[PDB]
Amino acid sequence: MLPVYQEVKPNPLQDANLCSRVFFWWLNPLFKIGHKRRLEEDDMYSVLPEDRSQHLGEELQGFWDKEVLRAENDAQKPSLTRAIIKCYWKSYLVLGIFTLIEESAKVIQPIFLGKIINYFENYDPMDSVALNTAYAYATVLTFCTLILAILHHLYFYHVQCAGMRLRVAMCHMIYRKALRLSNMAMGKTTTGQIVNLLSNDVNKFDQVTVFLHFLWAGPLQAIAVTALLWMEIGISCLAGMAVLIILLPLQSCFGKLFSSLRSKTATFTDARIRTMNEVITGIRIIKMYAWEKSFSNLITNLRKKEISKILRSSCLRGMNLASFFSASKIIVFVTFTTYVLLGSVITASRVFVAVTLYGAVRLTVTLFFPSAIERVSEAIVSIRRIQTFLLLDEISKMVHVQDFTAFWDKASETPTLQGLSFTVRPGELLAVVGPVGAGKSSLLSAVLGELAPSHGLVSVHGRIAYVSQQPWVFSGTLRSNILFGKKYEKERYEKVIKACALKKDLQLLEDGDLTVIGDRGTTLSGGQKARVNLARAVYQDADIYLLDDPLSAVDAEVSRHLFELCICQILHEKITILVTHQLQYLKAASQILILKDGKMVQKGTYTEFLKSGIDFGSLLENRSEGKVGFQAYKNYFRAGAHWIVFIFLILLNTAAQVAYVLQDWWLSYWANKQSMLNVTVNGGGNVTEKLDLNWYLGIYSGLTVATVLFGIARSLLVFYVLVNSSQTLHNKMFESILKAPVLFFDRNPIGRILNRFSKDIGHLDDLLPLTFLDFIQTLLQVVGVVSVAVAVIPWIAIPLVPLGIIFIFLRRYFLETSRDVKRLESTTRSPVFSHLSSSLQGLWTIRAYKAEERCQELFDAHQDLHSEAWFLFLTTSRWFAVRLDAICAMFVIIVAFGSLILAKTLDAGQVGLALSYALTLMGMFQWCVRQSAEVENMMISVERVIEYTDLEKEAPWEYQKRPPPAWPHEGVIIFDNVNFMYSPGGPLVLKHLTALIKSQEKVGIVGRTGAGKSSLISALFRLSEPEGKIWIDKILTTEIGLHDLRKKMSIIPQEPVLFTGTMRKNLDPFNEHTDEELWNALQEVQLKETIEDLPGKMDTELAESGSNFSVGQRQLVCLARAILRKNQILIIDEATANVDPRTDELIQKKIREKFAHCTVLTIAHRLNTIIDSDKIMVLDSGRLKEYDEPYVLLQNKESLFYKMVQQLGKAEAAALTETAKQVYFKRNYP
Repeated sequence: MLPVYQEVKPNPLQDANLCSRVFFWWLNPLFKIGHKRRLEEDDMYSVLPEDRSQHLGEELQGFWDKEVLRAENDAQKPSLTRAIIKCYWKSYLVLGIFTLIEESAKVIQPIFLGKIINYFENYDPMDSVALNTAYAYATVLTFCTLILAILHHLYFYHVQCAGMRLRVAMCHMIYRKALRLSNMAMGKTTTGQIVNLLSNDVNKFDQVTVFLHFLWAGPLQAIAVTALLWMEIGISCLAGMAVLIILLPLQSCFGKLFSSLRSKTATFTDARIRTMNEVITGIRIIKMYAWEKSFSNLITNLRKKEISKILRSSCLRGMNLASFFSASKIIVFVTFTTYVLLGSVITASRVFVAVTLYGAVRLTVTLFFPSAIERVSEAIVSIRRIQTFLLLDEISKMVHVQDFTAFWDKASETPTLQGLSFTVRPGELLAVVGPVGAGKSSLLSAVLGELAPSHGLVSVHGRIAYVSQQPWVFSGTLRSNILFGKKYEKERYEKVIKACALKKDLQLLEDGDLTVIGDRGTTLSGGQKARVNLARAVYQDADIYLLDDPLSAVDAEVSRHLFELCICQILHEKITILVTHQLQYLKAASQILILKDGKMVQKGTYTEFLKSGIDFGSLLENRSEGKVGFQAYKNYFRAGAHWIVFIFLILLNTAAQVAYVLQDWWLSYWANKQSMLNVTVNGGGNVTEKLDLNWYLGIYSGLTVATVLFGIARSLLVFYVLVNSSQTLHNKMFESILKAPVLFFDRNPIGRILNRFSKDIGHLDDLLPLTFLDFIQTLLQVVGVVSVAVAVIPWIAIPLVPLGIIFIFLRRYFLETSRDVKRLESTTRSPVFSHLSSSLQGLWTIRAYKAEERCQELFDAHQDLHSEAWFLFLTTSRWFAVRLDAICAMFVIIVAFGSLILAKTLDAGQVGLALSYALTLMGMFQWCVRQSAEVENMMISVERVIEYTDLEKEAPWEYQKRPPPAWPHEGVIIFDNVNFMYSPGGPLVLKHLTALIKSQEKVGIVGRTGAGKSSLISALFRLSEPEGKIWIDKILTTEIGLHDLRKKMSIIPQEPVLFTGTMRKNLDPFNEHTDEELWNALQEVQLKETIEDLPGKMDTELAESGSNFSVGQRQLVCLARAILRKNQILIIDEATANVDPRTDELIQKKIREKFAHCTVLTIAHRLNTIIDSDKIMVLDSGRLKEYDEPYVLLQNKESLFYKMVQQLGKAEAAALTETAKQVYFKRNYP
């Protein structure tokens, strides 16, 4: 067993100094390794000693127990939030200092910002003290900016680590509680609920803690900024705050309407997904019946009904995004309108201070406060659910019981066990026999201690062992699973692999027992899984042995062999509680137990039971490597929009960005003009040239409404174009799949296409447009900020190209490792849920061996691996974000220094606008980067959608040579050296066929299942194009598609499919027939009386897959459709597989009397289907060596037909022979 840690692993986080921990300078070797090669699971870093799952789980369980004791002492209900607070309040209260520090920094950041702009208003080139004060203010501003950019990310990393620790401890507590759940709790709760719990609810703890401190810091910063505005500009700040407050209910109603429309379109989305699943499940049947037209029509109707609500929700989302983007501009415009209308003056410093403060407050109130409230609500819901789950009912040599009265359900008055008495002695074997539901498993659980004895006593001696009915294998190698934690014994292993037939599994598996097999048993079938479970059970060498039907998944020979090799040879000196329903395994068992609904009448030896006269018979995915190519982006745009449309969209986005920039540009120009006029009227001026308020206010309002309309229009256009592109791609994929051959459906399973139609379409409809629009908006904002900084100071463009190159190289070098880290996290998250499901499905045998500590340690190791992956992901993201913020702070420093150096050629408004636009790059840059990353990650679905739109379609449905309304008249079949391949250039089975079918002659074809019948049904149905020359009605068949080829089909599959809808659609989707014809077709097959019970006897909504109907009823529905189609071809394939023999006789006589006027080609699945056939085709291994009348070929003794007539039974063969002679006489000599 390899340890969790080998010789000391490089984990510099434990030995990092302050400068290395705050700057994340310790992630260099990991990135250097991940850049040159691929990161595996062994290349990860171990978590901190305080980050282990065991310690956190134990401390949280102790805190929860203390809280429960305190609540019980005060007669109150126990709560989980109080325990969580009391446990993690020491590590969270100290985190509030960094939050307050960063909030105070963000608040004082515009103060020094305006202090810098204030230096240029009264600027004097002969003043050195003023220049020194401005330089000191700029230095303090850059110091605060760096403090923010570094400490905020450090605090984010710390909060993420704390949330990961909390989630790990919660998962540990839930796993510990799951191991102590009683029988009532296991009956009232399913494993799917716990799976969804650990999948969704515990994951909310990593997001609520991020915005947990924003519940008070948000309002604190808001009040501080409001006081600063009241001190700076005065009462004019009330209008902006009023608009910012009234924006909250508007956003709430917008989100409510968006959720309503999302549910409305998700209903139709689920309906269309179910319809597509039903279509793909029976795509062969659809291609046979040639019902592609009506199916495509209804699918397009559903797609349009869904896309209507999709476009509505997209329009509402675009309006919401435009309002969120223009909220700052609207607030600034209203505030400054109220400020100028009062009779004041406009200065650059106060204007830019107010603009920055309004932007910061809008961001905090519209991005942090609602998200924080939602995360807190989700965390409260998850905590309440976990607490309710933690409040379930917990559980508290000879074996004999007396008057054992136990109740599995106390609500039911009937007892499951009553008057039980049995004795086991060393040497005898107590075997329990009886019908199902008698209570064998109940007694087994009562012996183990699970079933609480309501009346009686429990007397068990020795160790406890149990074998569940379902084989339970946990994570790790098969050897570790068999050993169960004990020492590896040699002779025990050889005896258990020679007794229970495990040497076979050893010689067929990859590496014997050293194979690392995960959960779910994906590499082992049921029999070998039960055998390995029995091997693990017997390996423990316990005293008692409770096996519950482990020899049921093994054939009789091997089961009896393993039984006589292990049970009656090694388990003879130990205690064994045997329970089987077989009467042959009771020979060596000198004690047989019988039950009457859980009661004892008599117990004795098997011979004594034969003396009493008891009869047992009366009781019995090629992902894109790196960045997706430009072809996907080119096809995603041109399919839904034209070149002129893309040009107009680009021009609209450009005009919107230009207006957004020119708003602040005109504000700065107004401030500069006001300052100049003030100077010229107060600097010794005799004239009073007051600024025209009407002109400037009109221009400002026009620019505001223009940029608002531009944002709204560009958002609506982007959303509409992307929705239309997604709809066109979906329609193209659907039309390509409708015309794709069945060969494409044979390789790709139904689940794959279901995934393509569910996850890719939903992403392209809901998440991809919003993500792409957000990325475009943020990139345009960054471009506008850069353009403003360049226009103000033209010297910033020189150190800008190296900065961009460094940023691109850094992004590539980070993503090259982040992709592998995310892949590792994705492949390590699932084993946790797999181990949870495995431990929940086998809780009985887990609690039987009293080894729950081993399962707890395994779950702790899995959670530690998942936490290592999550910690690696968090550290990579934080290392990238810190570098991005450092680049942004360096750019801000360069801007602030070049603005102060070139003070003689820069006005106050220009430097103010530059330093205000530069301060918004922080956060916006990382948001743009993450949006581009999400776009590149969402673009893989576009390639998967396009991959299906360029599939090799089959022959077209209709050619220019249309068949006459009489063709085919008869349809004689002629074979001339035909073949069959699954695909052009594949395997070869069918070869050298020849035959002759007369006009309107009922013939039968017989083939051996697996050795001549598969190719038979594949060449008769012609699923894949067979390379051969077959002729129908003296004309070739490979001249038309599947429309005029298999429309004469009456398919009989293993499970007759039934499309969801009305009976009129299921029997005539094109409405080509009338109602009386439908009624006659229903009555001729004896289906009218069973359907007249429903109210809508003609137009009822049938359930999915025909749940209200039986397999015989669906077969009769198919026969009714066939007789209504009025065709001259009848096919039958394995009718007697899972049908009621009475219904088999009914459908047989029906097709005998009714279908007695056309050509019949019965594929002989059984020897009783070709009785009335005249010609018999005996295909063997794809070759037709026997083709003549049945009697002429039965005259041959060595003919395989006569042989396979015999093996079904001697009397059966004689009956077949005599009825064949009878029908031959009736057909020839009446």
